[PDB]
Amino acid sequence: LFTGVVPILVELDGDVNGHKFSVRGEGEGDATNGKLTMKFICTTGKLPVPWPTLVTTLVLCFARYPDHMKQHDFFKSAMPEGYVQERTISFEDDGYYKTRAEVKFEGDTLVNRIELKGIDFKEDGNILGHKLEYNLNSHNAYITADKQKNGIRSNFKIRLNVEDGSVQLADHYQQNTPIGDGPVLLPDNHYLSTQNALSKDPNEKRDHMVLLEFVTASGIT
Repeated sequence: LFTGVVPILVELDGDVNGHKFSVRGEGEGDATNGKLTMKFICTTGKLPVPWPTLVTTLVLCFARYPDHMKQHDFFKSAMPEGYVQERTISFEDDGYYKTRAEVKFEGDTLVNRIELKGIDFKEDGNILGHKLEYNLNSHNAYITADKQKNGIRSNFKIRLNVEDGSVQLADHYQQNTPIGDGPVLLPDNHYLSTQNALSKDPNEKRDHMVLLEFVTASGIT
């Protein structure tokens, strides 16, 4: 199921300050190397928010988990029925992102269907005003188990590059719960390291983003 290359489909429907938009992405994932190759397309015209603010929202089941940490891989253990990924993202001196996604297998394709909602964003801010650089700094995240909520939690921050040279933080509050509320693997505390590369397709005329992502788990010998 995750031994070789798995095709990926991402569907995002959301709106920020009432500005509706949709994003569709296609690609493939390689969990053996924690590698992800995707191409996202804004199917409603121009994206009202910068692409770097949607990378974390747009599939941790493809993260590289070494053998000694296979007993702590919640994302793969919930497959193929899948899990739910809820997030509350708070942007520094700006609005909030509220997302809910379902990551499961629909046939031979790993599907991530998301619903986003941004509340009370400044129309002249860095988000709605498109003042961020086309980059995403590397970051780590602490993963902990939630025996009471029958899932896992994760709180981490992202450093976004502003075009004026400054740095804007985005506090992420993540919660994952298996689809169906069935028996869940409770992992020990560990870390997830991410590396992202954002580029453009020289033949694509629509608003899009090409992404090369590398996710690796660590913290348990």
